[PDB]
Amino acid sequence: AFDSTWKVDRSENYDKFMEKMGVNIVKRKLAAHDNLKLTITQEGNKFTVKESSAFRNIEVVFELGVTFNYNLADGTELRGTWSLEGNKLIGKFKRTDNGNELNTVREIIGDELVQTYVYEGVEAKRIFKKD
Ligand SMILES: O=C(c1ccccc1)c1ccc2n1CC[C@H]2C(=O)O
Repeated sequence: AFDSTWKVDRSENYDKFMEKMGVNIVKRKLAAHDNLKLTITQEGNKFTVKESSAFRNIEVVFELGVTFNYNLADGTELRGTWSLEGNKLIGKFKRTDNGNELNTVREIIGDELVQTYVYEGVEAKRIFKKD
């Protein structure tokens, strides 16, 4: 049951990614965790991501077996991949600065989701909740 409206509750080391990856604050303001909306619209071998925020907006399509894209000179650029194994999804990114590796594993911890991301020395976790 991935396809649905997802609203992040709490986060851990999220700021960590903002520094090591150099993620802007203006965009991170609501994307940090407090006011971040992560939408899931699984479509075939690709999942649509609709992000909702106060004034800012974000979105990124996903495809099992394809690279991630988040190039933003205004904030940061991260390119990786995304794949799902059974009931678990493992996304990834890579910084253009020096091709830094970034890993993310989202598991279904019952009625909630426990996210764990890592990026060269920077590992950030994130507990999820639904609207
Ligand atoms: O959606 C983003 C984003 C990243 C860079 C620029 C613009 C948006 C995001 C925030 C936080 C995170 N992402 C991607 C997965 C997770 C992480 O990095 O670990």
